[PDB]
Amino acid sequence: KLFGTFGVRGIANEEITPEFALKIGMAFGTLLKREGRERPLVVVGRDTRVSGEMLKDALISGLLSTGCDVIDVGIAPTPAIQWATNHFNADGGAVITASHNPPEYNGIKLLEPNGMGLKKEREAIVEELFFSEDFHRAKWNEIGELRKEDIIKPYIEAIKNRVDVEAIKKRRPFVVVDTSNGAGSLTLPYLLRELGCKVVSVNAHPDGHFPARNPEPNEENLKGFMEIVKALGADFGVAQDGDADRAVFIDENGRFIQGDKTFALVADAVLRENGGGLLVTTIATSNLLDDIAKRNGAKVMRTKVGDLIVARALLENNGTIGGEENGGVIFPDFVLGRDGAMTTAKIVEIFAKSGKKFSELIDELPKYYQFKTKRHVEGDRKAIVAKVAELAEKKGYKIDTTDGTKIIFDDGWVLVRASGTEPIIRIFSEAKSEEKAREYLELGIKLLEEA
Amino acid sequence: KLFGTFGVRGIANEEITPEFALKIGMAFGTLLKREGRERPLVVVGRDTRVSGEMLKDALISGLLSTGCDVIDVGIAPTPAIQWATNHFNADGGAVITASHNPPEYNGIKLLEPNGMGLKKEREAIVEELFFSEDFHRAKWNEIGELRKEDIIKPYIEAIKNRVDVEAIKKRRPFVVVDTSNGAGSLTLPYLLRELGCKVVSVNAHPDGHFPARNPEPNEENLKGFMEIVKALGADFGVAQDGDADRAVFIDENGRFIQGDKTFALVADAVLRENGGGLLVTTIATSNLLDDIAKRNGAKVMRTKVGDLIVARALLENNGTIGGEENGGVIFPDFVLGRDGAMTTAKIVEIFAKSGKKFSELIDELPKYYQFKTKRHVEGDRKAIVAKVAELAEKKGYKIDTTDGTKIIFDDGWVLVRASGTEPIIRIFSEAKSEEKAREYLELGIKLLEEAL
Amino acid sequence: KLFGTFGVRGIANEEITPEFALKIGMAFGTLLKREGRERPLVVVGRDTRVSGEMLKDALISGLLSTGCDVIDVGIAPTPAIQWATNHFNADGGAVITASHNPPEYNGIKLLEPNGMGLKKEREAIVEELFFSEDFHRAKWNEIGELRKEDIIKPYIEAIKNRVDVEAIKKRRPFVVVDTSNGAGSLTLPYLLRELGCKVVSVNAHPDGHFPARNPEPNEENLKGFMEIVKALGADFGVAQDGDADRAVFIDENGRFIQGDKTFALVADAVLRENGGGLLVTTIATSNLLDDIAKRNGAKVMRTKVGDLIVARALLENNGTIGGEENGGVIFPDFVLGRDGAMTTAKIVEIFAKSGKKFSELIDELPKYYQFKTKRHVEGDRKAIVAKVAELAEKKGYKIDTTDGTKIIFDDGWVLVRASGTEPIIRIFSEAKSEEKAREYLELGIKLLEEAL
Amino acid sequence: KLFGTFGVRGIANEEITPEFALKIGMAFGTLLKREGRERPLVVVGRDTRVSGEMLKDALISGLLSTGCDVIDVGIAPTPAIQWATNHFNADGGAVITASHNPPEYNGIKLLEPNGMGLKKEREAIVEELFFSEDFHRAKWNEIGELRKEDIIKPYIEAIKNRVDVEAIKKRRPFVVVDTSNGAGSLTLPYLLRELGCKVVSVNAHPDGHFPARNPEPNEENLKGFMEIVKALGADFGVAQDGDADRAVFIDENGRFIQGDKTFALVADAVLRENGGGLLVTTIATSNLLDDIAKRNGAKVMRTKVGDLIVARALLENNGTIGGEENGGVIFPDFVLGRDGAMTTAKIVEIFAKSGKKFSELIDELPKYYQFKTKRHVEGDRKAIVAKVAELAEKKGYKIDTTDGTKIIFDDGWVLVRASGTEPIIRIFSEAKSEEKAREYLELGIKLLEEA
Repeated sequence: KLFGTFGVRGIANEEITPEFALKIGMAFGTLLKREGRERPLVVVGRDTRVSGEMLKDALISGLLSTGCDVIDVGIAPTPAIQWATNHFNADGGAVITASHNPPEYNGIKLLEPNGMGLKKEREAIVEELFFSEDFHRAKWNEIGELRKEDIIKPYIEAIKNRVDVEAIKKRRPFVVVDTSNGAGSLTLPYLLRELGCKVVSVNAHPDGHFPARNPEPNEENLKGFMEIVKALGADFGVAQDGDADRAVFIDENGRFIQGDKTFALVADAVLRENGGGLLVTTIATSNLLDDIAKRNGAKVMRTKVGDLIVARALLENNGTIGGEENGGVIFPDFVLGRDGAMTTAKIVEIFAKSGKKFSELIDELPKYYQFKTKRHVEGDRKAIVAKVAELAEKKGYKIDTTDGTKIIFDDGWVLVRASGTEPIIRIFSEAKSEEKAREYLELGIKLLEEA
Repeated sequence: KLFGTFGVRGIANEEITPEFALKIGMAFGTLLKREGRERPLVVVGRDTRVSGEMLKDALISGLLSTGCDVIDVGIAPTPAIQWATNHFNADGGAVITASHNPPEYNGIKLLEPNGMGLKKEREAIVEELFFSEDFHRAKWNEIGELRKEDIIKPYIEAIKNRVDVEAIKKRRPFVVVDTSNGAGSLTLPYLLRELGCKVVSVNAHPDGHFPARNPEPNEENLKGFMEIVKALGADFGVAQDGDADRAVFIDENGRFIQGDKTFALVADAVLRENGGGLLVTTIATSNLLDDIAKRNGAKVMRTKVGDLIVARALLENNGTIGGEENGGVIFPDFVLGRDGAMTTAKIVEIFAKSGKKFSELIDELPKYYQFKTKRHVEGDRKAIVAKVAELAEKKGYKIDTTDGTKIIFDDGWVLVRASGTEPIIRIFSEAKSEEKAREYLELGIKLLEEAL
Repeated sequence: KLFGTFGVRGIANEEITPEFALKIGMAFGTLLKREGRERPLVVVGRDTRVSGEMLKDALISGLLSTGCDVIDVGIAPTPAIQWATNHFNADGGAVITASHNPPEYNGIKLLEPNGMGLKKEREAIVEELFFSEDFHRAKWNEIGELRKEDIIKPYIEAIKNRVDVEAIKKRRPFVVVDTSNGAGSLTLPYLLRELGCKVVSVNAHPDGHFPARNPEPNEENLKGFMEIVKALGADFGVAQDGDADRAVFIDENGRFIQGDKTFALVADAVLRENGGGLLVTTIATSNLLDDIAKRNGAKVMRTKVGDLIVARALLENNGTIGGEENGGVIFPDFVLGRDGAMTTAKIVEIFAKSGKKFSELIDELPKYYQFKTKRHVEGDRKAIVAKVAELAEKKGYKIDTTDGTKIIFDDGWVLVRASGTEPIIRIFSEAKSEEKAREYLELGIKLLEEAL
Repeated sequence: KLFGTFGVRGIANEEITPEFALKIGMAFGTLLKREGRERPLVVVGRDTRVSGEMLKDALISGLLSTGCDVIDVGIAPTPAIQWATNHFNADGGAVITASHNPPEYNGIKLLEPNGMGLKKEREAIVEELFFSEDFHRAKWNEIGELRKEDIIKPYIEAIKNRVDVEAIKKRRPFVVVDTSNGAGSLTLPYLLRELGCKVVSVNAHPDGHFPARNPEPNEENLKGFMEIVKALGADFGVAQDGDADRAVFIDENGRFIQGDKTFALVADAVLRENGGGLLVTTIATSNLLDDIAKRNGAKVMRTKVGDLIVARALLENNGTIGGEENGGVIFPDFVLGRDGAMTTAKIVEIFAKSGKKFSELIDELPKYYQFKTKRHVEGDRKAIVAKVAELAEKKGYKIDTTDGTKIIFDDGWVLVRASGTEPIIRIFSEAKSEEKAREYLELGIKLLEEA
C-alpha cells in the first residue's frame, strides 16, 4: 500500500511531502523503540536531489522525536549509506532518494541494522504505524541526539582494500566515469583514481537538477556518453545512476554492455577466487550466469525479481555473489545491496589482471540473444499468467512458476511475467541463437494471445 | 487561539510536536510567499533546550517546502536572532524557545523583517494558514536552500561598538554572570570579558536539561546566586534566562535589584546621552521611570502590558528607550526587542563611568514602594475590572483604563489588572511611602470585593 | 627575487615548504600591521591542489601570529577569492595556488584590499620582511581569530546579477564544461546551470591529483575536449584551468578558439552596452581589439605584458574592459583580475542574445593571422632587444618599445619580446593575411639574427 | 634540552612560536615515518588557550608535510585527547596546552600510540630531528590528509560506562564544578549531569583569556570557590585546571582537600573492587596510600616524581591504580595519564555508594600531617642531596634514594629532593602526629644546613 519493492517513492512536495517524511521517520522510530532497543541509532543519508535536504530534515526530526539517535552522513551513495549503517552498528538506516527517477521525484528507503533493505515483516509494521499514527513520543529528556559523520572516504577505503590495487596501478586503465550528477559524483571518480586509473569524469559535479540528463543510465540516455568513450580512446566507460547503486559499462568501441554480461564477469572472478559457492540470481537473468557457475563449480539459486529478494536470499543461504537482470551486483561480504562502486572496482581489477581489452573480455563469455516486449493488458494479469502456464503445461512445455511463467527449453527459455506497478505483461525470451530467441519470443506472445 | 502574547508555547513532544513545528514553518513560509516575495529569506535560531534541535529541523523542513531560503544560526539568544534577522535583511525570523519555562517546554516565536516580533495581523494570517493547512508547496526546483551562519561574535561586536569600552577597561568591574545554562552562556560572559570586566560565570555551560535550576531568574531561584555574589566580593551580579532576553542584576551586597530600577538607570543614561526623547513603557511600570524622564526632559508613553506592544510603540512613535515592569529594556536603535546582553553592557558602562557602587547607584534613584497580590477569580474578569473602574469613578478616584483599572493618586497609584492567561486578577499598588503603598493596595482589594 | 609576475610559485614540499608558507604569512601580516591597521582582516583561499591544505594551514598560522584576523574561504577559484577579499572589506587576501602548473607545484598569491594582486611596492616590503624575518609577533591576547566562510554561492549569485538570465533561459544553450578537476569544478557548472544552460561537465569533480590532464587548458591538452564537444553536438564548450581564472572556448565544430577572439567578443559586448569607454590591453594582443574599440567609439591603452599590469591600468585609468593575449578578460566593476566564470557568463549571454552559432560569432570578427616562434638565446636579452629596435629604427620601420620591440606596420606588426624567466626571445607577428603575417615574421627573425 | 618532564612549554609567540610548532610537528612526523609506518595517523587537540589555534595549525601543517594523516579533535581535555589517540588507533598524538600555566603560556605534548606521553627514547629522537632539521618531506601525492572528529561525547560516554550510574542517580549528589574556563568546561559539567548529579558550574564557559583566575586550582586560587561551595550548600565541589587532567575536591564545609586524600579514596575503591593489585605512585606520596593498599591486600610501587614515570610503571608492571603527590589519579585501563573527569566520576560514585558526607569520607582515612618548605640553593643540588644522604647514613637513619633523599622512619619520613627546573631544594616531611611532622621537618633542614 505504502512501500513499493524497496522503499516509498513519489513526486517531491506533492506526494513525498515533509509531512510524509516526518510521519515515515516517526513510524520508523516507533518500530525501533518497540523492539527492545532503548536508544536506537539510525544512519540517515540522501542523494544529490534538491528536495532531499528538506525531506531529510523532516525525517530526522521525526526520528529524534521517538528517542532515536541519528547519524547524518550527508550526501552519499545508497550503497555507501547501507555500508555505514553496518559500520556504525546502527539499529536502522534511511536513504532519501528516488534512484533513477526524474529530478521531480524523491523517496525514502528504510534499512536493516546490517544495511540491507527493511524486511517486509517490519515494513508492514512501519506502514501500520504510519497509517494509525500510533507513534512513540519520547519525553523531553529522552529526545534523541543528532551528529554528523563523513562516510565517503571510509567507504572508498573499504572498497579499495577489497581489490588488487597493485595490478590496477601496473595496468593504469583509462576509464571514463559518468556519475550523472548523482551521489556517485563524490565516490566513483575518487575511488577509481585511488585504484590507479586515469580518470576522465563526465557530469561528476553534484547537482540535483540533473542538467545533463535523467539519472537513469540506459542506452538512449548514454548515447552521448558512448560517443565520449569512443572519442577519448578510453579502455572502457562506466555510468552510474543518481544513488550510485548501479553501474553500466561501455567498452572501448562505445558499445552498451548489458548488465548481465558484467554481472557474469564479476561472478566468474568472485567464484574463481572463492573456489565455487552459491550464485543467487533472479529467474529473469540469462543462462550465461548458469554457465559461469558451472565453469566455477558453483550452485545457482534463482529467486523472484527484485534486489531485496536477492539480498535476502544471499543473507539467508550464505551466498557468494548476487545480481539481477539489470546487472546490479551484490557483494554479501561487503554490502547487502547493489553497489555500483564495488562492481566498478571489481571490473577494473578484472580488466587489469586479464591483459585483454574490455570488448575481448565481454565477447569471450558464452553468447546469448535476448528479445523483449511488453503487451499492455489491464486486469488480473496474475490469472492470465497462470492460464498461460497451464496452456504451456498442456502442450508438454517444461515450465517454472517462481515469478511468472518461465518455460524452460533446451538451448534457452521464454518468460511471461507481469509487472505489478503498471498494467503491462512483459515477455522475456532468450536462446543461444538469434533465430531461436525470436522463435521462443513469438511462442510467448502466441500463448499470451490464447489467454 | 494558537499564538500567545509573543509566540506559541507548550510542552515539547506533547503539544509542540514536530508536526506542530512543521505546520508552523509551512504556514510562515506561505505567509512570506503570499506577500509578494519570490524567494523569502528566514533566519532560524533556537536556545539550548534539548527539544530545540528536533523542532528546529521540523520548522526548517517546513520553511524549505514553501520555497523560502533559511539561515540556520544555531544556538543563540533570542535578541541575537532578532539582530541577525535584521542583519541578514531576512524577510522573517523564527526562534525555537520557551523563554523562562521549565525544561519540558518549548515554543516558536515568529519575527518581522526588522527582527521585531510578528504583527498581530500577520499572526492571524499564520493562524489561518496553520488551521486550514492551505500551504504553498514549491516545485522541486523552487525548494528553498539552507545555509548555516554563526552570529555570536558579530552580535557581541555589535554590542561592544555601542558602549564606552575604554571606561570599562579603566574601571575593570568584577561581574558575576549567571546564564542559567541558557543561550546566554555563549554571549554574555564573552561580551563582559571583551568589555574589560573580570568575569566569574555561574552555570555558563550550555545545557538544555538545566541541571542547576529552572531558567527563570527570580529571587527564589537566585537565592544561591546572591550568596555567590556576596561571597565572591564582586561589584555586582547579573542573571539571565534561557533565551537571554532578560537580565536581572544583583548588587555587591547580594540584594535582588528590581527590574524597574535597572530600567530606570539605563533609561536615565540613554536619555541623558540623547538630550531627551520618548520613554515608551507599560502602565504597570513605576513612576520611577516618569521622574527619570522629567529629569531628562523626555516624554513618557504608557502602553498596554506586553513587550511586543512596547516594541511596536517604540517603532511607530520613534521612541528612544523602552521597557516593561519586569525590567526588560528595549533599545530601538539596536534590536526591536528585549536584549539582556545590551542592557548588561549599558549597566556596566554606567557603573564604570559613575565611580560609585552598584547599591549606591540603585539607591540614588527616587524611592518607591510596591506591593503585589493576586485573586483567583473565575468569571468575566474584564467585566469585573470595568465595574471596579466604574466604582472608583463614582468615588471621585482618578482612573486610567489603558490596561485594567489604574487609580491615579498624587504620590502613587493602584492597578487592578486581570491576567489574560490564567483566571487570576492581580492588584498592583505603589506609593512614595511604605504606609501609603499598602493603603492603595487595601483600597484595590476593597474595590475588587465590592465588584465581586 | 622571491615573487614573480603574480605571486611566488614552486614545487610543493621542496621549494614551497610549510616553513616558506608560514614565513610568507608572517611577512604579509607584518606588512598589514605596520600599515596602521590594528586588527587586519585577511581572506585566505586555495585551489584543489593536494598540497594546498598544508600550505594554507601554515600561512594562516603565520597570519594569526601577527595579530591579523583570517577568513578561511576553503577551496574556491582565484577570482572568487579576490571577490571575497573585496566583499568582506578585508585588508588583504591570499590564494594558495599555482594556476596551470602541474600537480607537484603550488604557490601563494597576495592580494590588495580591493582583491587586486599585491602592488610591487608592497611586494618589495613583503620580500624584505620575508628575508630579514623582522616579523611582528602579537601578544597572547592580540593573536588573530580564524573564521570560515563559504563564498561559492554568493560569488555565483554575484555573477548571475550581471548578465541577462532571461535571454539565456529562453535560448537554453548546450555548454560543455572542462573544469580540469580545478577550483572551477565548484562554480562554473553550477553558474551555467543557474544561467539557464544545459550543462554537461567533464572533469568536474575537484581532485588535486588531476587524473585527466595537467590543469593547463591548451590545444594539445584540449584535444580530447574538442572531440567531446564535437560528439555531444553542443553549442560550444568552455575549459578552465586549476584556479579557474582563465576560460578557453571551443565552438560547435570542435575548433580551439583563440583567447584574443573571445576577449574581442566580450569587449565588443561590454563597450556596446557601455557606449564606449577605455579598453586596457597589452602590446602583444591582436589589432582585432583595436577594431572592436573603434567600432564602439572607445579608446585603447596598451600596457606591458602581464595581467597585474592590466588590472593596475584598469584601476588607475578607470578602464571599462581589460584582457591579455592569452584571453584572460578582466571586468573592473566585478573583480580586479582575470575571471573565467564571469567571462563564460558574458559569452553565454552574447551567444543567447545573438541568435547565431558560436563559430559564426567568432568568424564575424575581423580576420587576423598570427604566427609565433621562439629562439633560445643566452645573454643580455634586453640589450639584444634594444639592438633589434635600433636596427629597425635605422631601416625606417616604425617601432614601439613599451615591452620589447614592436614594429608597428600598416596592416599588422611584428613583436620581438624576450621572456624574463626562460632564456628565450619570442617573436610575435600579425597581419591581415597569411602570407604577409609570415613575411613580417621572417623580418623579425632576420633582425634578431642581425643583432645576434 | 627542549622537552621538560612532559612536553615543552613557554610563552606563546615568544618561545612557542608558529615556527617552533611547525618544526615540532615536522620532527614528530619524521619520527613516525622513520619507524616503518607508511601513513601514520596523528590525533591533534588543544585546550581553550587563545594561542592554541595558530599553534595547532602550524603543528598540523608540519605533520601533513611529513606524510602523516591528522585527526583534529578541536578543543578537548588532555586525557580526552589521549583517549582519542588510543581510540582512533593512531600512531601518535599531540596536545597543544600549557596545563596550569598563566594565559600567556602554551606548549605541545607528544603522545604514544596508546595515548601515554611520548617515551624519553623517542623524545630524544624528536629533539635530534628538531635541532638538525633532518625532516622527511613527503612528495606532493604523499602529503597527509586532515579530518576533524568530535571526541567530547564519546569520551563522556566512555567515562559513564565505567561507573555505577544508577547509584549516582539514586543519590543525586549536588556538585559544584569549577572548570576555570579550561578544556574541562566541555566535559565535566555534562559528564556529572549524565551521571545523575545536580550540577552548578563555575567558570564553565571556555575562554582562553581566563577572566576569573589563573587555571591552576590551588587553595589561594580556590579561596572564592570554597566560599561558593559553602554558600550553595552543596555536597562537594570539584575544580579542574586548563587541560582538565587534574581534579581538586572541596568538601561540604569548604575545606580544601589535599590530592593525596582523594587519591587514597579512589585507590581504596578501585583496589576493593579489584581484590588487590599494584598501587604505583611516587616517593613523595604520603603513607596514607600504603595503608590503603595494606587494607586491600595490594602492593605499592614507589617511582620517581613525575606523572609520565607513574604511567610507564603502570603500563610495564600491569598496575591497577596510579597517582602522585598532587593527587592526579591514573586509571591504566581507561587512559594512561591523569584524568580529572574519570577521577571526579569515581569520587562521585564513591560518595553515592557510601551514604556519608564528603568530609566524613575524607576524615575516615588514616590521619597524616605534612609540612613543605623550600630553600633556594644554587649550584649542583644533586651533590648536596647526595651529601645529605651520606650524613643521614652516618647517623644511622634509614634512607631511600629513589628520587632525592627520603629518610624512612617508623611513623613517618622526611624527604629532601631538589627540583631541576629551579635552583630550589624542597624538604618534604610527614608523620602520624602533628609534632613529629615538624620534628622530622627540622631534621631535614638540619641535615641540609650541614651540607
